[PDB]
Amino acid sequence: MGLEEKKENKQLTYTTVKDIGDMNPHVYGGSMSAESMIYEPLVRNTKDGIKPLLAKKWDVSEDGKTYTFHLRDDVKFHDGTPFDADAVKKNIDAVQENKKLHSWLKISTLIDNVKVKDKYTVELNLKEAYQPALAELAMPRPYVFVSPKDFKNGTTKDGVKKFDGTGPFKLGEHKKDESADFNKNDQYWGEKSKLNKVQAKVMPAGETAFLSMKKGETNFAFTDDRGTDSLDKDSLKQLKDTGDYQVKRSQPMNTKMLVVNSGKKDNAVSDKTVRQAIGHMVNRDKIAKEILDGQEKPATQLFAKNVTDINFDMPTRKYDLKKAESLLDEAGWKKGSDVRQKDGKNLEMAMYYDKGSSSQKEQAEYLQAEFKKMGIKLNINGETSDKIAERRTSGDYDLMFNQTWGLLYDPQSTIAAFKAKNGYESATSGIENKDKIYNSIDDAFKIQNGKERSDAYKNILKQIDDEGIFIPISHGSMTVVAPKDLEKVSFTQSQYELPFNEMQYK
Ligand SMILES: C[C@H](N[C@@H](CCN[C@H](Cc1c[nH]cn1)C(=O)O)C(=O)O)C(=O)O
Ligand SMILES: [Cl-]
Ligand SMILES: [Co+2]
Repeated sequence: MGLEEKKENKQLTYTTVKDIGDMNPHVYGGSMSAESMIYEPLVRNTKDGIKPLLAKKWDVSEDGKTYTFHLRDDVKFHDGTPFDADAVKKNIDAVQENKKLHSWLKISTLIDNVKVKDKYTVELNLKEAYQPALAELAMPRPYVFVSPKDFKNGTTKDGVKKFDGTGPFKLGEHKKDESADFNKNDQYWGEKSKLNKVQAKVMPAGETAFLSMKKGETNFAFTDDRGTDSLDKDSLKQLKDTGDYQVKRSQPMNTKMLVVNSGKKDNAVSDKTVRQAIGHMVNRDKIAKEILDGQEKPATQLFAKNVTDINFDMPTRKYDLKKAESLLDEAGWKKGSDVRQKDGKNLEMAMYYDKGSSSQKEQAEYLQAEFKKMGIKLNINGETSDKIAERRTSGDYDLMFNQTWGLLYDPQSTIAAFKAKNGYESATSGIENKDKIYNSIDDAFKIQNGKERSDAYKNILKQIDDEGIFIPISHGSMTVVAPKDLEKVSFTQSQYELPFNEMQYK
């Protein structure tokens, strides 16, 4: 039934641990790959650089503050209404009404106004010139376009009425926490999909997602926008051994790391000395080789040198238990017993991991047992990726697993996120010199000479590394399980989308 019924209907159903969330692409809770299926930006950012999309040609003034966009005249939203310069203006205006939500993306701080020149010409006026503007208008959020007809009283910051975009699929039926359909858009202006329907199906990871893939109740799987893979290696081995599934892994795209909350004045992780101690207690070589079964390489710094503007080797603290012990002694956390104490309190920490990531869970369990030998009670907590993200915002954590944001985002956007409420500001909020460091991040984004810019990033990361906020563990990639007879599965530069409209023969 399952796998052939879905080939006959030209259908993917993919397994995921979480629902698609709030499909308003002007905010950030909704699934990134889902939103990349229905919404589109003016321009896209390929490996060849900027390529036209909803804007076909565009002009740039000499002073660099005015961008003129000539728009396709053959684009309609999923509700019928036309995409035109007016539509572009209302969208960008609605986003800038809520620009506090977006300050991690510098372009939102410089957008002065949007002006309609005529039916299909729209003019973007900035307050300074800024060459990443094209790059940031190509991001999947927030500068993508929703049918103005769905605006709430001309606004999007407080939600939308329907979720109508210009993409190759349209949102169909969606059962909260159960499923969401992505029906082929027959009116799509560009490369029309060959699949009739991609459906998200929500279910726990582990055996229950493996079995559903084996029956063909789902036939597809990819690591989600929080880096969670619903199928571990052995499940991939068995799914390959059916002769029914293929598996593709992308180039490395990110660094997975432990995030340490310098702001949690509650806990010893607000003490720099302790942060430097535990940064010596993470045996990344053995994690990458035994815990992750060789599927990821160890990461020694936060951004690998294949990353733009990273031109330095800056290896972080190595696994060294003797250094760890002396730093904890220096901080007042002595061994009484093997447990470590200070002012009549045992050294405890609360660590958080995605309960849907089997690899985060096993890493959390390995670290718990390692930390016990040091005298630290590591209390580990398995939660949804969405609860992890909110702790990341509220700061209510001591340690958590996370990862960098990938090839389109590292290092510049991730580093900006060091000071963003919806980024990693909670974790850096306890650094004494955070004012200087935060101002360096704003300044580094102004430097045009690459080497002196690369040095600005280097000095920033050097201090962040010395503060022990981020313990890099391994380099993650994008993994896709797909029917063996499904063609044209490839990767973009983003870990947050897949060319669903290109895949074929199933
Ligand atoms: C704005 C900020 N970051 C970006 C880029 C990074 N996304 C990853 C993954 C993710 C999934 N859902 C939301 N963010 C992250 O925030 O860790 C975004 O979500 O569009 C955010 O999530 O609010
Ligand atoms: Cl040190
Ligand atoms: Co995000």
